Amino acid sequence: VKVGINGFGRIGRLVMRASLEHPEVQVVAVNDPFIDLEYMEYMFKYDSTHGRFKGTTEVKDGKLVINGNPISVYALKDPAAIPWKEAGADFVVESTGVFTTTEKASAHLHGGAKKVIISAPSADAPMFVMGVNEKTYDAATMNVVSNASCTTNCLAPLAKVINDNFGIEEGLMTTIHAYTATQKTVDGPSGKKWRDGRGANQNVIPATTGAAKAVGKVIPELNGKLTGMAFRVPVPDVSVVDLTCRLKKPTSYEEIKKVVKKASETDLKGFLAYTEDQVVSSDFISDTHSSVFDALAGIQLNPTFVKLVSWYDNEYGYSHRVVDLIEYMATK
Amino acid sequence: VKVGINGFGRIGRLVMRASLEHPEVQVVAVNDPFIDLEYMEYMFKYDSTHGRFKGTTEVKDGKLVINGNPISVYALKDPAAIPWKEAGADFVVESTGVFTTTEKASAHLHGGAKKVIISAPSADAPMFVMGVNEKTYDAATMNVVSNASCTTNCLAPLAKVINDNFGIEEGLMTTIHAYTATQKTVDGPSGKKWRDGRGANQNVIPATTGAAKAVGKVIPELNGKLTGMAFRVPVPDVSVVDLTCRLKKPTSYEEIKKVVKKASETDLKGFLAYTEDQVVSSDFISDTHSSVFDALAGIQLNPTFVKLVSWYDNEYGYSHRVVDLIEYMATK
Amino acid sequence: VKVGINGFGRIGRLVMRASLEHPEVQVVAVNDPFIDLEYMEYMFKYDSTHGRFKGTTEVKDGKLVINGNPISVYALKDPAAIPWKEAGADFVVESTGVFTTTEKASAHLHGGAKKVIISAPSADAPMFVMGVNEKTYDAATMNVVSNASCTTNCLAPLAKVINDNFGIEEGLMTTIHAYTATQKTVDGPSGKKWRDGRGANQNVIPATTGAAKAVGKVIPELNGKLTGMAFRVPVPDVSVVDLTCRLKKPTSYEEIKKVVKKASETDLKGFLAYTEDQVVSSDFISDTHSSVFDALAGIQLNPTFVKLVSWYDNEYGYSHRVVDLIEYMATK
Amino acid sequence: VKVGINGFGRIGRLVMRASLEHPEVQVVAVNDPFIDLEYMEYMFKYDSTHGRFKGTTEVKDGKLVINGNPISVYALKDPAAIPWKEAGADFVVESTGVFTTTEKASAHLHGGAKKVIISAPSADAPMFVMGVNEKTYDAATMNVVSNASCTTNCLAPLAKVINDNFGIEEGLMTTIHAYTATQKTVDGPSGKKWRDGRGANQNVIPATTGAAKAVGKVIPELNGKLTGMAFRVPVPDVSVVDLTCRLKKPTSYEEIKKVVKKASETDLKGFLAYTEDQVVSSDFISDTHSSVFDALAGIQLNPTFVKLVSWYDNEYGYSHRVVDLIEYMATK
Ligand SMILES: NC(=O)c1ccc[n+]([C@@H]2O[C@H](COP(=O)([O-])OP(=O)(O)OC[C@H]3O[C@@H](n4cnc5c(N)ncnc54)[C@H](O)[C@@H]3O)[C@@H](O)[C@H]2O)c1
Ligand SMILES: NC(=O)c1ccc[n+]([C@@H]2O[C@H](COP(=O)([O-])OP(=O)(O)OC[C@H]3O[C@@H](n4cnc5c(N)ncnc54)[C@H](O)[C@@H]3O)[C@@H](O)[C@H]2O)c1
Ligand SMILES: NC(=O)c1ccc[n+]([C@@H]2O[C@H](COP(=O)([O-])OP(=O)(O)OC[C@H]3O[C@@H](n4cnc5c(N)ncnc54)[C@H](O)[C@@H]3O)[C@@H](O)[C@H]2O)c1
Ligand SMILES: NC(=O)c1ccc[n+]([C@@H]2O[C@H](COP(=O)([O-])OP(=O)(O)OC[C@H]3O[C@@H](n4cnc5c(N)ncnc54)[C@H](O)[C@@H]3O)[C@@H](O)[C@H]2O)c1
Repeated sequence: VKVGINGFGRIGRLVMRASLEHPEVQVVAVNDPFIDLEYMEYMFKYDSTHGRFKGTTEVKDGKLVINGNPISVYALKDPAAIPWKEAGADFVVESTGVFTTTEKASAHLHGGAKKVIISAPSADAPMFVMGVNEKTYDAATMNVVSNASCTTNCLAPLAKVINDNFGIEEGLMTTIHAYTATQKTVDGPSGKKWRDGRGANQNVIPATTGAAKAVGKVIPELNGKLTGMAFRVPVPDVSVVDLTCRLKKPTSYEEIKKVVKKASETDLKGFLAYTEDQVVSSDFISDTHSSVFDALAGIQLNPTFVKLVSWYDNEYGYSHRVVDLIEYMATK
Repeated sequence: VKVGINGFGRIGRLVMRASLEHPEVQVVAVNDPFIDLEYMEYMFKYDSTHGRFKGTTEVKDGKLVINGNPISVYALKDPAAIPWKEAGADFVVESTGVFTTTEKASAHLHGGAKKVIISAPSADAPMFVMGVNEKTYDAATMNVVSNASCTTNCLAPLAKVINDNFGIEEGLMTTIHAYTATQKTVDGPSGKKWRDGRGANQNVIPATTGAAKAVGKVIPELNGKLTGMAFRVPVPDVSVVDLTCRLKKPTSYEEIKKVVKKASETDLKGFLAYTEDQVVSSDFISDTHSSVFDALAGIQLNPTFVKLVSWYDNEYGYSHRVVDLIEYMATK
Repeated sequence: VKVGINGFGRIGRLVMRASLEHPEVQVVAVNDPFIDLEYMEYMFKYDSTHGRFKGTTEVKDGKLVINGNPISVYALKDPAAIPWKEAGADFVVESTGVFTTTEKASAHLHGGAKKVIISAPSADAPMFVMGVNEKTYDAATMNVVSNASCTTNCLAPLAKVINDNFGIEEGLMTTIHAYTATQKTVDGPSGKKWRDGRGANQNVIPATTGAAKAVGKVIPELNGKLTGMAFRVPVPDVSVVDLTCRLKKPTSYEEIKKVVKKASETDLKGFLAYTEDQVVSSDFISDTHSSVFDALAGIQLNPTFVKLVSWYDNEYGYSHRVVDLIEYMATK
Repeated sequence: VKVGINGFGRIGRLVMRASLEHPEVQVVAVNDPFIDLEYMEYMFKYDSTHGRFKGTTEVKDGKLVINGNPISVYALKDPAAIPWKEAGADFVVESTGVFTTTEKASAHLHGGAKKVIISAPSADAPMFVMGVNEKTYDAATMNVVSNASCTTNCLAPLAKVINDNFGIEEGLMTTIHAYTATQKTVDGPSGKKWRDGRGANQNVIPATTGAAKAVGKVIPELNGKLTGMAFRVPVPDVSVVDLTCRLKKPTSYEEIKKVVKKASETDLKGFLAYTEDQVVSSDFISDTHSSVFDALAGIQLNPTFVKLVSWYDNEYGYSHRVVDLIEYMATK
């Protein structure tokens, strides 16, 4: 299963890192017109958040060699011009942030990609969250898909379990969210979203979250019943969901823990984790899960009204999910 | 007004700063055995968060002189030993953190203080939120009172306006909270609350909030119906309350804004503010309000289930309320 | 004295703010094609580092009105097309960062600007530091000038005084420098300067400084005798120079203090300041000086070998110098 | 070689971590009266800077079990009372910060420790830097020794090499230094050093460095010829030395690189490293070296005047050096 990456950014590079833990999946090609070959090596090798790459790297014969595997590197702006088929790239991760519609992402099909995975929500491409709705993937009616957002991959598995066991009548969520590449170091222009221009390191910044719309798609039963927002805050990675909902079936906090824990050991294993330790955000740097339920941080007001808390490494967990989605799609 | 301050910490220094903008009140004495006179002047003239003092400062003949007013300074460990009476301190602000029950706070009365205001919640002393339960002050029964906490002073005025009009059935809140002096620069010991020992600048840290208990005392109609939690995040000041409640009477967000905006203009003026701009947390550094409702940031899921957002300068807003309370306590 | 601003960025906006403390200077026009009129008001009104604007602002009849003064606003990309003469703009501050050569900056002369000030070093335009070489400004031969860089405006006045009184045989400097708009929030592409792409908030980052080349231009006698570098560190503003030099004339630290202090009270007044207080970087947020000598932080190894320390608000001090340079140029 | 640790702080815990990579050394006992047994496990297991511990941990029968090795845990305030001999602890790392003199540290000898290593400079105990002066350790008349400071372990090996090959006539250094446990989250009291009280995350803070005095002890030939200072800046770990010196023997930058590189591969291997990559501070999180020379960051003004740059993980490198010093002392 041969993979191409468009945009060698935070997500692109960490998809690359994650792919090395999946023996079936092999990245064969990467495209980024703002990062030439030798610079790709540097950016892959040193990471401020996740530390130095532990394997080997080399630039050789115009190719990026990672753990002995040669990777083709391109510097093209128009994704329709990337020669994926020539490089062997069946599946393409679209992770630039700027080709999120089906029309735009479909450009990778012109270069001979079979399937495109948009590493972000889409206005029209079908969205998926591993552990929640991947069964609805139709191989041969869908070609361009989305892996939703990081917040959607945290919220959806938790929401599924709470809804399946107890029924969410209504709910609202907040993510306390790490700053990202779209934000600014000091107050600068962000013409569409004014607050997102304000210095990331100085500010708690209210913002939209992709999970607000996406959660209703990935779990149809919850559309109109569950939405939310984000505050961008000054940590470079790791985020946390704060889900407040009224329940249909009255319950206790102990039973909530029991079902979530059991899901973490069985059907959602690898996606949903469970902890009872006294954790903070830096404890999830380079965690591979989509959602880590924090038992101690939750609050139960009464039998039908609760606040649940779940951590996610917004970079690393999501990147591992992109790879799981590829492997799941390839087994058809 | 005449006021004495015990403890020249964050709240003590900024109550002193706020007192100079209130012409009713004048601080005449300060006690702290861990800050000598020249160091008190330094600590008062320079502030990393609120900037340099804009008046004049001087040390002269053993007094600290701020805009020409001499202030006597003591270095006493036992509050019973502070001679408030021999400097004319009618109202004493207890802002050390270690004299929070009425028995210990009462020690200032034994040194000629007539009324004592604890700048923190108390287990037994009556708590007050300006603009919520301030008239429940009884100038015949209560010689030591508490001004609750910053987060309480932000949540209580927003809760009152929403409850009085739309009756809050159930509600849960989060405050995204600036780190404080009780936190650590790097991972260090915090034997009672493990999460609070972890590096403040590196971490989003779940924690308890003083408003969880206090809000039920300052608004008894809301006791068993409203609680919440905090997340400590890496900003040095300014916090934001995230309140999600189900309502009794259905409404629209534009009607939510209507009642908040004109409660802002009438009975809660100076305490609850209202804005429609695209603000971020540093826009409230040195703001004087208890609670600034963020119109654009709120979310309405359905006519009876809503998420409200309100900012507060946890240092400066609370300090102006301590002084506003001294005036309200006086004046009878 | 009527001023136009090209690029409403950190420096452009703070030049605007600073101009309001100079009653002779009036900004009549601003050009930025990435910030429309209503957004200009927002970005001017709120500042994460320098706090809210204290005067009045309004958008009216397609103009930005600041303290009652209407300002014409343009959204043109090619500076040759900005109609400065129509707006009354005699002097134009070129503060976009992309028109730093004489040829490019000269475009504002079409559009009938009389003089252009490049808010950054130039490869060929003559550079100036107020208090150091402004006498060399020839108003009949130089229509495009540069105000050097922030670090050059800190280092040059100090260096002048030390060189004039003691002789710098050789010297090297470091600036511990706030991060700027050119840096990234998380590790991203910075193709020419790889270290500058690494997350600004996580990293101490070695970098070039404009003072390395510029100081030899503004003080010819020191060319080849004085250079240096920078470390970008995680504060949003305020920087500090660490100047290490061997001296020709042997001296003592007390005499160094005396000459610097005297210069701060006389010939370099307003540009070079002198303090003996126990200051830190946040104490200079919104300071107007080019260079604040820190007496206590210095070290004298022996009579001819010293380390001097000088603070600067890299945003605000430099912005005030741009305005002083305009006023100085206008008085011809 | 059996080791006891007094004070389970940053250095104590990371000495513990480092000891696990040294097969000869086994920590058998730990004392800290402010961190009980179960809390020790928590604090060891999660670390905001260095990530989760990768081995196993357990509390059993009143002992801390790390990778199957049981560790005796004590909660005693007076080091004279710790029964090291009972636990088998030959060598004791004194890492509390408060028993740094020979008289005080000698208290561990009463409990049956053979040797004490003070994890900090001492006014009178002999100081050592591995790779520089460990030959001067006399296992005949030296039971209490010091491993100097982190900055001294960075500076001394570099200085040795430059002095040995070229001669340092005179020099001054700066360390741009991570904030530490002694600093404050927000502006608080620090009565002896007023700047160290100012909020660590908001400020670049001038400070003293232990290397200023210590370097003259560990390299007698350089006493009076080399001193310096620090700026504390907002990163949680990793620091960097900026060494400016005049040389006796004229040289070129290429030859400086060649000697440092050669030293890094031979006599100073493991202590002094050499890189030519475009590194930043986060690239050295959990690096084990005392000093990593940054070839690209250096500047040569002229053949006898240079600025050299060397990184160090102030926590982890120093901790590994404490263990190397133990193993070196145990051989004898
Ligand atoms: N990092 C997160 O927290 C996170 C989590 C979930 C989803 N996402 C989503 O993943 C996507 C990538 O985000 P990121 O954080 O990696 O941003 P990033 O800035 O790190 O990566 C974007 C990369 O794409 C490249 N690029 C831009 N335009 C291009 C073009 N036309 N052709 C080829 N390459 C191009 C850039 O050089 C850059 O390297 C975004 O849509 C984002 O919303 C991010
Ligand atoms: N800081 C906030 O954001 C905030 C908000 C609301 C309420 N409060 C409450 O206000 C109180 C003070 O908080 P702060 O932030 O000013 O803390 P702080 O630690 O900055 O101030 C405490 C001061 O008290 C002094 N002190 C300690 N023991 C003393 C004693 N025995 N006698 C006299 N002085 C003594 C200390 O030296 C220090 O200067 C706490 O109870 C806190 O919970 C704080
Ligand atoms: N901020 C500092 O610390 C500092 C100090 C000294 C010098 N400078 C210099 O001042 C200049 C501006 O720096 P800044 O910090 O304000 O950066 P910035 O990114 O905040 O400002 C640049 C502004 O110019 C605008 N712009 C870009 N291209 C344009 C064009 N063709 N026409 C009109 N506007 C355009 C952008 O929209 C932006 O608002 C730079 O050259 C910088 O080197 C900055
Ligand atoms: N972190 C660094 O950058 C660094 C580098 C080199 C050296 N050091 C030095 O190492 C020493 C320890 O530093 P740290 O970073 O571990 O500080 P820390 O504050 O993290 O740890 C100190 C520990 O000692 C304990 N302690 C206090 N009093 C005690 C007593 N009477 N008995 C037993 N234990 C007691 C504390 O509870 C704490 O756990 C300091 O002297 C410091 O100067 C630190």
